[PDB]
Amino acid sequence: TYYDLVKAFMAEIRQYIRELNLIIKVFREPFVSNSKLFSANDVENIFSRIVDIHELSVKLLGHIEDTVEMTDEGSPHPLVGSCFEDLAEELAFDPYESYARDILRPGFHDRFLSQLSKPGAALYLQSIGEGFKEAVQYVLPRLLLAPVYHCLHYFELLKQLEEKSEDQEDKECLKQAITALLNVQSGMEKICSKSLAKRRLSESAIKKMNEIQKNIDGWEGKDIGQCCNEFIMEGTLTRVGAKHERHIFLFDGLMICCKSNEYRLKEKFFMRKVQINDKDDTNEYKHAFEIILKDENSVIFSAKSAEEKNNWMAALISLQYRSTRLPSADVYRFAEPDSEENIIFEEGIPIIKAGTVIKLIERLTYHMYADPNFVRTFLTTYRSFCKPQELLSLIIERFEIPEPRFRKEYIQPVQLRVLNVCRHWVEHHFYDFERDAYLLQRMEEFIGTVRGKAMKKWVESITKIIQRKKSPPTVEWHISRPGHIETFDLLTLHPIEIARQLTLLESDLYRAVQPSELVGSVWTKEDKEINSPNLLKMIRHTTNLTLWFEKCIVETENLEERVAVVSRIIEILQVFQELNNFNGVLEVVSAMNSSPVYRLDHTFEQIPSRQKKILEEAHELSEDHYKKYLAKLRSINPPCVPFFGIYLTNILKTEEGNPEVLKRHGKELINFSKRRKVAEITGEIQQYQNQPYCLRVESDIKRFFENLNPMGNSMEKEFTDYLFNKSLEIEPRNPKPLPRFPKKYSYPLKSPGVRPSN
Repeated sequence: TYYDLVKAFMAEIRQYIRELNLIIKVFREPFVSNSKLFSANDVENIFSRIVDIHELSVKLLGHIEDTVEMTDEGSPHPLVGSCFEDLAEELAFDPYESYARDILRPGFHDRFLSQLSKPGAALYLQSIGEGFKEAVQYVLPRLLLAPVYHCLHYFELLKQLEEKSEDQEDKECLKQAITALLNVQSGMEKICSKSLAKRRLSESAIKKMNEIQKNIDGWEGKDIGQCCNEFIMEGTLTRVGAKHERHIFLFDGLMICCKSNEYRLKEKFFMRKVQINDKDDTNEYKHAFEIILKDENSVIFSAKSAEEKNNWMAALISLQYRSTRLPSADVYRFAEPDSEENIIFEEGIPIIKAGTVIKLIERLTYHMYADPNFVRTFLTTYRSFCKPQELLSLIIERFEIPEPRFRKEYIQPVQLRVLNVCRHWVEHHFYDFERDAYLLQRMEEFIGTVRGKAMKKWVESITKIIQRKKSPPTVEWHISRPGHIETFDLLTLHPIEIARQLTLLESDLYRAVQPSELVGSVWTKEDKEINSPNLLKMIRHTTNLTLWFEKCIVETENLEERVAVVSRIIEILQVFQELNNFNGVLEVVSAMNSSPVYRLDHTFEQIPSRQKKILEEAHELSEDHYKKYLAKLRSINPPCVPFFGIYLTNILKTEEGNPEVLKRHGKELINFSKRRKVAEITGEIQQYQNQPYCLRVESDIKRFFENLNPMGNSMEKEFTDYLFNKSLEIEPRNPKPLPRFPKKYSYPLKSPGVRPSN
C-alpha cells in the first residue's frame, strides 16, 4: 500500500542518513582537518556535494515525520506528496546530479588514489587510527555511491506513490514532483548508463545459508546459521600455495573456501581477526591480500583483477571494523526554564504531575517531541483550570515566537504542534466553538494568519474540518408484540432489547452531566437538588433498576419461575458487557449482591454453570477497589457507559484531602494543582460523552423503563424491609423446609437467547 511504501522509505532514509553521517564525520572530517595536505578542491574532488545531500535528506525526513504524526484518522494514509513537491519545486534535488557527475566521472578512482598516495597522505591517514587508511582506500569509494542508489530509487518511489495514492490532491502533488524532477533524472540517467559507472554501481549493488551449506560436501563445525546472520560475497580467489582456485562464500561470520567439483569444503575461517593488504610480487601473485587468524598461520589470496581485489577488501575491511539552543529573553516568551516552581513530573515521554498554565501549554506544544496523549487529555479536561478563550490566546502567544539561525529545530516544530492542537480542538471538541461564536472567529482569524507558503497548504486540512462541523441492528422482540405496552415486563420483552434500551437511556443520562455539577463536590452539599440535577437523575435511575431487579426476583415466589427470572437478568448482564455498559453491569451485580437476593441458595443452585461464571466474572470487576473495572475501561473502545460513582469519590476526596491554600513566607497562595487534579477527572468524564451508540431507539420500551417505580409510595426502609421479608418467605432459614408456591406467569419461561436474529 501507499503507507507501506512510506514506512519502508522512512526506514531507508534513516539508514541512508546514518551512512551520510559516517561519510561526513568519520571519513571526510580528517581531510578537512588537514588543510596543509588537502586543499578545499582535493576534498571537493573526493566528497563532492555530500554535505548538501545530507542537509536535504534530514530536511526531507523531518517533513515526512511531522506529516505522519499530524495525520489524523480522517486520511486514508499520510499524504507525503507535498513533502516531495515542495522540495522538487525549489530544485532541491539538483545537488544529486552534480554529485553523480563528480563521483561517476571516468577518472574518479585514479584521482582518488593519487590523493591517498601523494607525499605524507598515507602516513597521515594511518595516524588517524587503526583501520582508517584501509577503510578509506577500499571501503569509502563504495560508500560514496550510496547517494546515487538512493536518488535513483526516488524516481521509482514517486511513480509508485502516484499510482497508489488514495487522495486526489496528494496524487497531483506527486505528479508535479515527478515532472519537476525529469531534468535531474535524465541527467543522472546519462551519467549512470556509461559502461564504467554501470559496472561500479552493479559492483556495489536464512534460506540461502542453508541452501549454500547443502551444496557443500565435507562440512565441519556448526551450521552457518549458528554463527552467521548475513551473506556478503561469493567469488573466486587463488590461495598462494594451494593447487586449485577456491570458490568462496563470504558471510558476516564466515569466509568459506571451497573446491568446485557442487563444492567441497577446504577452509572454514571465522571472521573476527585482522586483514592486511599485500603489494604485488614477482611470485606471480598480484591483486593479493593477507588474512590473519588467531593463533593460526596467515593465508594469502589472489584475485583475478584489481577490481575483484577491491570488492573483497571493501567487504573484508568493513567486516573487520564493523563496530566503527538560545531562546528569547523570557520578557517576550515561554522561555522561563523548567524548575520546581514550574513543572513537577510523576515519579519514554515524561508524565506531568503539575505546572503553570504556561509550562503546561509549552509541553503541549513541546519542541523536543510530540505528545498526542497529553493533547487528548488536556483538551478533554482543561476547562476546569483555563477558559476556552484564554486557551486560544495562550496558543496564539505560543505560536508567535520572536527571534533572539538554529531556529528551525524550535520555531518550525513548535508552530507545528500548536496547529495540531488547534486541529484536535476543532475536530474532537467543536462544542466549544458552537457555544461561543467569537471563539470560532478568533480561530478563523488565527488560522488565516499562517504565513508559511508550505504551511498554508497543510493548514487547509484544518479549515476543511471547521467547514465540515457546520445500519444499526434490528429491534429484537419476544413474547410482547410492538405496541402492546400493557404486556411489557422482564420476561415478555426480548432480553437483548432490554439491555439495548437501558443502555440508550443510561448513555443519555450519562452524557447529560455537566462538570459544573461535579466541581466543588456540589452534589454532596445541601443544595444538591439545585446544582446537580442531572447527576442525581442518573444515579436515581441506577438505583431504581437495581431495586426493580430485586423486586422481580424476590416477588417471583415459585422457584422455577424465579430461576427463570434470575436467568434473564444474567443474560441482560451479558449484553451489557457486550455493549460496554458498565453502569448497567454494576446495576445487576448490585442487585445480585443485595441482602434479599444474595441468600437465595435454592435459586442459584439451579442456574447453569456458564451463567454463574458470567456473573462471577462481573462481580470480580468490583474487587480490589475496582482494579479490574478501571483496567477494562481503559482497554475498550467507545461508546460505553462508565460507572460514575468512582469519579464522584475521587473528586470529593481530591477536594477534601488536599489543602485549599499553601502557605509561604506568611503569604496565602491558592493551591491550583488541586483544581487541576479535579479538572483531569472531569475531563476524562467528558471524553466518554462523545461517542454515541449505534442502536435503534424503541420509544415504547424506553418509556416503560423510564416509568418504573419499584418502591411505589413506600420509603426506602419500608421497601427494603419488604424485599428482605419476602426473601425469607420464599426461602426460609435452614431448619425450615422450602415451601412451594403457585405459578405467577402464564406464558413460556424459555429465553429466546442472547444471540441476535441475523
